[PDB]
Amino acid sequence: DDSWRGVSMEAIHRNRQPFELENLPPVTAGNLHRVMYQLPIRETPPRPYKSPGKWDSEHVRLPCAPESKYPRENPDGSTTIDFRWEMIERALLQPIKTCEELQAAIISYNTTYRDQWHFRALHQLLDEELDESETRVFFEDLLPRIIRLALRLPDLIQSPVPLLKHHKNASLSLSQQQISCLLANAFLCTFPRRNTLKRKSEYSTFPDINFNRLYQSTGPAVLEKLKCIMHYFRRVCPTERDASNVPTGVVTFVRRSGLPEHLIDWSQSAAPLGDVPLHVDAEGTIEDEGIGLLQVDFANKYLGGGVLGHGCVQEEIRFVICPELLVGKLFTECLRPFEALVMLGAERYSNYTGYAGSFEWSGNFEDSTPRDSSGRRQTAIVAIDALHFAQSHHQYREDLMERELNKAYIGFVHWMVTPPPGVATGNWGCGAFGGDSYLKALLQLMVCAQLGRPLAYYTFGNVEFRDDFHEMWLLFRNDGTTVQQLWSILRSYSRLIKEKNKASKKKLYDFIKEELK
Ligand SMILES: [Cl-]
Ligand SMILES: [Cl-]
Repeated sequence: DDSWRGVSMEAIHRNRQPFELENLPPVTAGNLHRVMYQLPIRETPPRPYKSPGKWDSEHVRLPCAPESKYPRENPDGSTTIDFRWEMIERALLQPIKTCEELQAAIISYNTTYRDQWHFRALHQLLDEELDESETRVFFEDLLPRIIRLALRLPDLIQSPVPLLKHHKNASLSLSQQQISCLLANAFLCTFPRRNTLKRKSEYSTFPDINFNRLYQSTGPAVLEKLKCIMHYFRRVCPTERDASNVPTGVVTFVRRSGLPEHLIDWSQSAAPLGDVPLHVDAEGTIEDEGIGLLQVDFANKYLGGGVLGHGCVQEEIRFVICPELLVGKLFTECLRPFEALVMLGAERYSNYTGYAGSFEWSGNFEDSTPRDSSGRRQTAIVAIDALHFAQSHHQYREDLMERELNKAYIGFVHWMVTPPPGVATGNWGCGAFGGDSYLKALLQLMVCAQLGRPLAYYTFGNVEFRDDFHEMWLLFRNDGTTVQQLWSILRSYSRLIKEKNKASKKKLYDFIKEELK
């Protein structure tokens, strides 16, 4: 009569309370860890760290930077070159009473995009979705708050914000407050040099950050993501009265970049697959039931995927109910094959129903997840990007099974002295992305086996698959099957499929009871 099979949740936690095992070391400022606030944290919210600003190829181009210049065409037809931040202030402190004036204000410092940008999702939310009185509240209450917060960027960010590039193991930690400010800037499309669509541009290996592409999109899932974002700002912006609602803590972003040294040779892993404490659940979610665990983000190589766009599946949804993740887009270069991004601290602000086109904001969430010693909520998320397959069969290539093993490997490494909590994951890169649920569950088990991590796997309503995966773990447990041995069998399946879901699991049966004599 239970939703789950395999080992129990208490067991995934080693019969120790959730949150006793940590997923990241404490924040310390170092050569490889930049921290945007003063350590140790005395006052809350954390006090900003002060150092000389940077306008260069190694750091975020901040909208408030004195180096940021902009041409303005004037009434009289002439050019004035001015400081773009000063133009931004002037635009955003004019009164703004309608959606057309908001767009015109934003365009006034983005004039290149005058006839390319149209904020149709914002027009749809404010002119068609909301009643006259909720729209008046957006322009009299919320938008003024977002502007005031955006304009405090030079007060809240007083040190350079580094980019987390390719092939560099590095961490960045910011206050939730600092992130709210950066995001208010993105909402108002203020980030310089991050708008061009030209193919071989400065930041073309970085995700989008200005919210314009969200505003350009259509359909109800998009309006619902806007509602999540509106709500985030209502939660985290100071009210006219007081700033007591402003979030108190910290978020840490860690780029994991594996060296060739770190690559596992999978045909040498002597790790027994059945020794993995496996908990497979057909109800529940990673974000709810996976507390204390390393929760997986079924990521795009560009962090956040199409969250600022039409995207509304597992990654995008997590980035709008926990919007502080969005700031990763500002500074995180796209993930190479042996890289991952760990995100610890992101507060949840919203509840939701549905998935893809049915996705809806369904109310306020008051996150009471306890904070670590560093002031981070103990919500640890790893972004690992699966491959997409137009052709299902391609994924059975040995090279692309190994690519996925190694992607999940770099995501799931621990590299701490204390022992690792379990991973909370599910159907990674499956459904419409082409991944085989059955294969991807095994790859994830192989990785967890090898690293000595429990695995809580969520099948999101699929009892059938819960059982086939549980059953295969039992078969490995009392056959004492090993990683290198399942790898061997999996390589066999590679060469069989090159001649031509439920079939991957039938052939292991076969290549496994042939051993049983
Ligand atoms: Cl001006
Ligand atoms: Cl610009």
